[PDB]
Amino acid sequence: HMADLSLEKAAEVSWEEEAEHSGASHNILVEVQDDGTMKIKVLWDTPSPGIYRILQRGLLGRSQVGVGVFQEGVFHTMWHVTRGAVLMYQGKRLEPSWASVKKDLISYGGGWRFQGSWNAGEEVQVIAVEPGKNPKNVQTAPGTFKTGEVGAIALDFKPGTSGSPIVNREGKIVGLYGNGVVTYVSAIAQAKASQE
Amino acid sequence: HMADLSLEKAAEVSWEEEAEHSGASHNILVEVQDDGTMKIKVLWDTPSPGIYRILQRGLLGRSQVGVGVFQEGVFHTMWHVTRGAVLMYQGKRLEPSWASVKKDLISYGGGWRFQGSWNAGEEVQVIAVEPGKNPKNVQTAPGTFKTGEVGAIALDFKPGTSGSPIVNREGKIVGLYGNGVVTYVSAIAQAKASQE
Ligand code: NI
Ligand code: NI
Ligand code: NI
Ligand code: NI
Ligand code: NI
Ligand code: NI
Repeated sequence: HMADLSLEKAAEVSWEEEAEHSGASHNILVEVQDDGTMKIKVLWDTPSPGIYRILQRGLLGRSQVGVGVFQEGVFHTMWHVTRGAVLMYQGKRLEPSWASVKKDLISYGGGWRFQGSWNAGEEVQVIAVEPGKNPKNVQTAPGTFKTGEVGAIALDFKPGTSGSPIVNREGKIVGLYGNGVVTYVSAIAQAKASQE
Repeated sequence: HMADLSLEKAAEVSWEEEAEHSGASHNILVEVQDDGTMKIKVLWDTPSPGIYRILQRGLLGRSQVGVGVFQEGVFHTMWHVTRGAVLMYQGKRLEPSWASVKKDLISYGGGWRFQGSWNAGEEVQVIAVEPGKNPKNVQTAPGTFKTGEVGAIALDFKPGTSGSPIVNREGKIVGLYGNGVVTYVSAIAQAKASQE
């Protein structure tokens, strides 16, 4: 006590063409033409951008309590994973900068950096970083639910995977794979990016 | 902010004879005899003892981030679930009293109350309280792992189930269903009970 959490890199962010699809249904955008054709449409001194495991030292070894993403020197994860705890990376203490309990989000080292917005009917990929597994891209079709109207995803991952990022076809992050309500769906948890 | 977590009762603690068994293997104690027979051997002003869901208010509704147990007026859960956050029960604020980051445990309202110790070769039941499911007793045979030598369990539950209690045949709690290392095993997370 304290400084019980530390980070370890696990992957880079990208959309994988030909990633595995999972889910009840697919959303497929079709282009129809009048001619009868139908078509299915320097080293920086900053933490290296990527996906990282958030790890807590336990009795059987370090267990993964969640995942997050460094982008532009800012670490983004879920509020329930750390609750504002300092994070150790390379001997350095990372202090929290911004949080939204309501969206279940938090950033360390600056304000929310993600710019992606998800659009109803598009499919996304979750870059699931499950405890003891290699990162895996899972293509899925979110539904929407009303309140902001929110994307929600019906996929089931191991405990500790929350904070894995959800990317669109451009490879931009549209949110983080959240905790769910239950018919287990997780919100696409996103905030607006920050400014001076 | 703050007081984002609240509790809701879900079950009582007991061993269920004839609960579902799950796991790779069974440990069965056999009694052999020389004669050729072989045998398979007032309302209190305190929170009501039981198993409770620990809930965080999100955008899709309240999500379950973990489970804990009131016993003798003390609430016991996992350190990673709350990290010492106040818990709301019936309008009242519950403040943390004791924690062990190393065992991943915390109690609110007093010191650790559980007296159960698990013994190599005995089977136990996890009273799994998964998000959106009814409590379920799961009988399983832990292995042991060395460091205290610790029971460890190979069962997979939904995110949010950690803190569910593990009971022996007498209905006493031998620990709480922990976070795992990964071959995903969770520690039987237990501490010695407390004194004046
Ligand atoms: Ni401290
Ligand atoms: Ni399919
Ligand atoms: Ni989680
Ligand atoms: Ni506050
Ligand atoms: Ni069996
Ligand atoms: Ni957990």
